[PDB]
Amino acid sequence: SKPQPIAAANWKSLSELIDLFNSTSINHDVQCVVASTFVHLAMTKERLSHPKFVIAAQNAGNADGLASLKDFGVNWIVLGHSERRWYYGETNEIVADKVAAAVASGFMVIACIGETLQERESGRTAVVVLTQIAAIAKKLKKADWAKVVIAYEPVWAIGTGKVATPQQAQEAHALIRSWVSSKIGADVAGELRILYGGSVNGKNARTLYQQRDVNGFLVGGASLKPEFVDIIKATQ
Repeated sequence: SKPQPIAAANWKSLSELIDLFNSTSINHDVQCVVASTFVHLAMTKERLSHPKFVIAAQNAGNADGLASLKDFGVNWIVLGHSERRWYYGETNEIVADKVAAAVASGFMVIACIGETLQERESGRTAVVVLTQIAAIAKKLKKADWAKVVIAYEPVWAIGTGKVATPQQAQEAHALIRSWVSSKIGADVAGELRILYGGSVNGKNARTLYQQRDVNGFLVGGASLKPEFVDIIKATQ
């Protein structure tokens, strides 16, 4: 069956939100995550209190970086986000290096991966995707898998208002999951969370969650809205 769902907020007034969250009742087992920017990290660190919520940093690579975050008491990290890869020019190899560094340092990690409008049109989604992951996996250990979460988000669906169809997410999630099953393990694979990210809103969410291989979400825009709750609520 499904592993624990995950609803993660990617924070690209906030306190009015944490207030909401904080006063919200989450009945089921789901792990909530609010990734924030270094600036709001302290805010969020104090204000956020819902026992079902954690905070995660963003592309905080470095040895010392890692250490302080931890020390600061930050245990989750978002790595390989399109922003990173695009504006910062991080390569799969680079992404992987960071992921492996996070993991060795105890972080829980959300490694992001996903294909462009172009790569998609050309029908190169599996190549691309398998490739991204095979870069990370190569640096991991079967054991390390216990700390990694994969976020699948088609670049063209990020903030464009263009969600994948439940079939596209499913299909992709499925291949991700199959490659892991085969290459890593079946046991690694079946315990693995593969989130969908890319234009998720409290409206489309349920339909997305329902797919066999979707384990949650990674939400930018609607995670700045009160509907983030409707979002978390769908992971049930």
